[PDB]
Amino acid sequence: IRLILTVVPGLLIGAAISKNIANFL
Amino acid sequence: DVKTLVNQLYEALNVREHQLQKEVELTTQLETLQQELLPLEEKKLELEQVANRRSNWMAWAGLGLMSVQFGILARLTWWEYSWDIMEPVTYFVTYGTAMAAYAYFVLTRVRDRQQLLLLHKKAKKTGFDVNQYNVLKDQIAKLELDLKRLRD
Amino acid sequence: GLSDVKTLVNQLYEALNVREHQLQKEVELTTQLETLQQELLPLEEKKLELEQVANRRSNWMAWAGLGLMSVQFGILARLTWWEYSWDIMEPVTYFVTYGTAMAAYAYFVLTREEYILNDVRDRQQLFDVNQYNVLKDQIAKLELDLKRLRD
Amino acid sequence: IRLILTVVPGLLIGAAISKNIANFL
Amino acid sequence: DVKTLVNQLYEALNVREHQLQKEVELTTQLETLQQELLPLEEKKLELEQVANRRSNWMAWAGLGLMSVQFGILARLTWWEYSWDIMEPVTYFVTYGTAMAAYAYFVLTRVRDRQQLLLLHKKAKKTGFDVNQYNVLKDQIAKLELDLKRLRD
Amino acid sequence: GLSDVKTLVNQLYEALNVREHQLQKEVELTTQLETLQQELLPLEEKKLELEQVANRRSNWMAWAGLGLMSVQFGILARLTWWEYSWDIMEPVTYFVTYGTAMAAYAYFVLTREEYILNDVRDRQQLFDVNQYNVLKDQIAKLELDLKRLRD
Amino acid sequence: IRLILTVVPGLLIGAAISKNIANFL
Amino acid sequence: IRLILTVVPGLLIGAAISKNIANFL
Ligand SMILES: [Ca+2]
Repeated sequence: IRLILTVVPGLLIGAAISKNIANFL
Repeated sequence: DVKTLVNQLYEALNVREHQLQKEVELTTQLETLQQELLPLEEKKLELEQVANRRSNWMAWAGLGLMSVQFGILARLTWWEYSWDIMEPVTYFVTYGTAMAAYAYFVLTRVRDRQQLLLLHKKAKKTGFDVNQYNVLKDQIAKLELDLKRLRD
Repeated sequence: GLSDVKTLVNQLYEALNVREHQLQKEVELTTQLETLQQELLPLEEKKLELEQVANRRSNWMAWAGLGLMSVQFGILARLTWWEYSWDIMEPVTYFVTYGTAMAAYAYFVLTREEYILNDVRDRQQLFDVNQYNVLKDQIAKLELDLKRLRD
Repeated sequence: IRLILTVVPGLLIGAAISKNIANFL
Repeated sequence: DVKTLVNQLYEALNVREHQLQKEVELTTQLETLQQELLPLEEKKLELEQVANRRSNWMAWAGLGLMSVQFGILARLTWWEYSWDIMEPVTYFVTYGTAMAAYAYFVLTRVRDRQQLLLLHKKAKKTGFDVNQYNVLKDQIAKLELDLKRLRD
Repeated sequence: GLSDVKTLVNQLYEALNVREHQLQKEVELTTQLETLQQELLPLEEKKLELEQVANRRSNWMAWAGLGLMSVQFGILARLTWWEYSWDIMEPVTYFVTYGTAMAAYAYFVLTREEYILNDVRDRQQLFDVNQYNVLKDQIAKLELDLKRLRD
Repeated sequence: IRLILTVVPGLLIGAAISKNIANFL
Repeated sequence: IRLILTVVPGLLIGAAISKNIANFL
């Protein structure tokens, strides 16, 4: 349960940060 | 000559009621040893848990980082860019991640006996002297086995 | 230390009392060795049983791992070469390989964490290998001394 | 013998399931 | 009383000439035990060398198979075909090699002491008992050490 | 066997001659502990020297490996992103990675083969760890007996 | 020395066998 | 500190050697 709660938020956080960095350029 | 002399000595000191004396002395020496063992054991258990939490946390963090890298690449090669332009970026990101894992390994550096020796070496923590705990466990095991023989 | 010298005098008395020191001691040595082996038998049986029960598990688990790897290979091979061309399914195979490596890593982390957490909990709440090993030592020393006495 | 009987059915099963899933879409 | 008895027995049997007698008895006991140990070392050395030949040969065969595959891929990827058609074959050949290596590592199945114990359990050949060998090594070690203390 | 029972009598005699049974025995145990430790020190010196001379080697070897891998990384990145395109440098990078992995495995097998050959040859031609080990065990038992005697 | 004598013949053997198999089709 | 001083020079050295080898052809 905790495994899913660790991975999935990390993946979504990675997506949003890449979104924002691409926005930044 | 000396045979009758050791016979007289046996009659004097070794009253020959020594069997039950051996039983009771054994079953109290065992308790004294266990009481002597418990502090060493609690030190070992605390040390093991403190060296376990670290590895657990580090492993979970490593999994989180792999997932974040996955997310960064999957949001790049399917929304912002095309696959072909981000093909070499992914290969070199994978290469760089492998190199960083290798660098982490190089920077961080009977099976139970090996684990305990390395833990004591990494500790230099007094109060738990591994060889003392080992000879203690060995003496206790031998004594308890002799008690099993005595009770029969 | 009175008990110590008492046991010492008893040992000395038994040693001087023996007749045929080189013969009768060899007989008693055989009896003692036989008795210790008969005592060891249950410990060895328990160890063998526990080893087998903990080994067939790992064999089945690795076999399942191989089956799953082959299943994934089959999925990729048909998709790449029958349904869609390779040019459109290059990213899918890369990211599925990534997902598979992460799942393998996640399985190792789960088994390690679960096993070690279960062990520490059992140790904090609480087949003794130590007496079995001490028994092997005593019996090997006895057999060696018997060998030396025989020839 | 058992090795072949474990791998090959798995590979064929993977192919057929991928077939069916692609059919499904 | 009994103290005077053991004093008389000390003068009787414990002649007290046992100092030099102990030195010479020990320097011969050590040779005796070493002569006893030798066959065990021969058996262990032979067994370990036979189990090492096999590992070397298998690792060399592995390297040979690795290089042959690399050769085949290179020739097709630059002479007989183009890179476009040989990307999926390359990836799937790498996948197949990984699966085969894993199938091999599954069909095969204090650090030195663990290794020796596993080797003995796997090979299980009579004439060499690791336990008697260990206890003999430890007894001869303690005797050499005591002899060092005596020579001073 | 007569010498053995004589040694039993000798132990008995050293036991009976004691004055201040627990005090002088505690003193003698302290001297024994001191003597064994003074003897143990040279072995620990040898072990620490050997461990360090065997640890720095692996550290430097791993650093060299990491540096070489970084050099290859840099080579591939510059050839891929500036001079050429990824379309033309795909097979080159794949086969260079293959070659690097094969060379690493070849280096491992070569050091393994050389090490085992040298070790078996030296063993056939021929810091005693086992006397160090029995020294640690004996000195620990003595320190433990001293503690139990203290209180 | 032996390392070279193991790898290089293997690579050449791989090339020739791939040659022959392509010839075969 | 030493980690950076090991990696970065290696990467730059790799770049320059690839430069020179491409120059060579
Ligand atoms: Ca490609």
